[PDB]
Amino acid sequence: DEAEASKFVEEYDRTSQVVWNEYAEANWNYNTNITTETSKILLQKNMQIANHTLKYGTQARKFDVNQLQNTTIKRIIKKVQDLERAALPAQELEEYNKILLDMETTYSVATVCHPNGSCLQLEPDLTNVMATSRKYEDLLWAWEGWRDKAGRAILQFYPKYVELINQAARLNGYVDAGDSWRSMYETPSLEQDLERLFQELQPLYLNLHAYVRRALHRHYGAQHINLEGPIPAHLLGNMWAQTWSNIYDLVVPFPSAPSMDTTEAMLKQGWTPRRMFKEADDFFTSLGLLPVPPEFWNKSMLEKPTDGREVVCHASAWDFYNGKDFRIKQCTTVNLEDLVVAHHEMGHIQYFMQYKDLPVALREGANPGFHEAIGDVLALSVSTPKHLHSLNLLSSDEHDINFLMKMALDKIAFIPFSYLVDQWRWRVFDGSITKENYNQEWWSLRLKYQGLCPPVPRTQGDFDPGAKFHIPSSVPYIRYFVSFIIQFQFHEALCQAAGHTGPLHKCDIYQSKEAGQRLATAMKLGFSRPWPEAMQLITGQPNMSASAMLSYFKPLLDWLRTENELHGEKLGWP
Ligand SMILES: *[C@@H]1O[C@H](CO)[C@@H](O)[C@H](O)[C@H]1NC(C)=O
Ligand SMILES: *[C@@H]1O[C@H](CO)[C@@H](O)[C@H](O)[C@H]1NC(C)=O
Ligand SMILES: C[C@H](CS)C(=O)N1CCCC1C(=O)O
Ligand SMILES: [Cl-]
Ligand SMILES: [Cl-]
Ligand SMILES: [Zn+2]
Repeated sequence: DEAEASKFVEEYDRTSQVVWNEYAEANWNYNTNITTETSKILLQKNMQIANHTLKYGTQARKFDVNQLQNTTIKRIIKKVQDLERAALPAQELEEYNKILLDMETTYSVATVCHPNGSCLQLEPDLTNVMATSRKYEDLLWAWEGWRDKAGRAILQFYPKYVELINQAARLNGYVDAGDSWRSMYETPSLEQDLERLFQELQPLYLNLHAYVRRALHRHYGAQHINLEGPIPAHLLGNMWAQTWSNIYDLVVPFPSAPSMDTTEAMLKQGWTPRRMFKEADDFFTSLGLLPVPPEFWNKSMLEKPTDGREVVCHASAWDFYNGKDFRIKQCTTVNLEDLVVAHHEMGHIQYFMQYKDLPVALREGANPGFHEAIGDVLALSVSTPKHLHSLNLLSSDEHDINFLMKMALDKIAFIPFSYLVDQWRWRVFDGSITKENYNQEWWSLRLKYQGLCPPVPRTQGDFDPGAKFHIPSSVPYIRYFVSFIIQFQFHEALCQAAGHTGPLHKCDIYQSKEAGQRLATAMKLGFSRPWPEAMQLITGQPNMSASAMLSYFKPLLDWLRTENELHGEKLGWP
């Protein structure tokens, strides 16, 4: 039945391209114009694609993959045997698809109002408050309000969501949804591997945490910051305290060595979202990589519509499975942070284009982490003072430590948060956490890993996890933890390939063809081989490692230890 295998795969591919392209269409229309009609159509298309999935998934299961020779064929068929949600009986599938849509819409349209009538949306209103306000009470208002409006509204949907996604998981041979999600890495030692990486970054995070806590103590008062306890979750410049770069002004190591207001500069010289993406497109091409198609610039939504339209603002890259149509949907704002995000998303597009000629079943990254890392890698070089200066956005060890601190506030602070999200979800999926303890366990992990505490006590009815995009949107999060670790591994490898000598953090791979070549050969593999092969192609070795990230920040770790030591900080939070 070997010849039958090849035929089946060829047929699965042809048909899947058509149906998946059609689905992307409806999905895109809903995401870029949330309405009753677009929602209705999306739900209808869900059943259509599920029908396709069931038809081929059923046939695929009749193949004893064990008996198949061709490994590339063996691999595709094994993947098609997994029906995902399509495994759910029609009634549950319909209810499931609606739950997902209701949670997404609820999160996307949530607003926080004032007594008068001024209501703020998450993007860019609340996001801006969290990033620029230095008033304890105003930060609290936005922080609590977002959770009161978005978080609480998602709670009514989560338990049923968990029940259905787990059922689908069990119907596909997994013990639960978390199991199914983790399988995407094809790594039996995943959990222990991730745990080890997390532990390796502890010294660095705990030291960053202690330094920032001291700075907040200095700004917000001793009566509000316990130098031996967790940091209130609304003071880090970000709604989820996942990245702390926005409070750089409160923690600058050497305030005597000032740096230009990058954002002010961008706005000052008329930078626009389109300009931001163009610059990213240029960085990829400079490496010899592929430029985005003209179609990209015409169909993408690079700005928040003013049509009055309601949309899903969270940044995302789209592959329409026809090897020609690729788009980015992002409510881009003109500032450095979003400039990095633009590169992030462009990295996804580059990946799409790179493996566009493989069977659609294999048109995925080596693993989800790889897909998230590509753009961040280039953005690391983009963020260097030298590169920013070349873009006319910027104008000495002190400047060096300040830069490292700025990078750390984003990259190091994110490590514990990115680790925490799915630790929580895996436990919800496996039944360890019931709806009675959703929130309480969320905060135990928030405390355990990030050393954060809620500024206001939480109450029955609260569901803060629902206030984070990926939860109601049901998008796995561990990919971002993996990404942040491996992107430094890639940076290190690419820099060495470019001939860079000296401190890793000073490397800029701009215009390096040797660098673009390694990324290219790896991306071309798509999901055709276990990820360690792609890892090997890029770095010369096969494992995930925190060494690159540690080496990158070494100078900062040394500075932080000395600084915290002379101030007598007690690391951690008893
Ligand atoms: C928003 O979707 C509706 C369908 O409900 C459609 O009629 C309208 O034209 C769409 N708006 C834009 C700007 O495309
Ligand atoms: C395995 O099948 C795939 C898909 O048909 C084909 O591209 C590949 O060359 C085949 N490999 C071998 C060794 O036959
Ligand atoms: C934008 C991307 C997704 S394509 C996303 O959700 N990310 C990746 C960086 C961390 C992050 C997040 O929570 O915003
Ligand atoms: Cl929270
Ligand atoms: Cl993932
Ligand atoms: Zn991404």
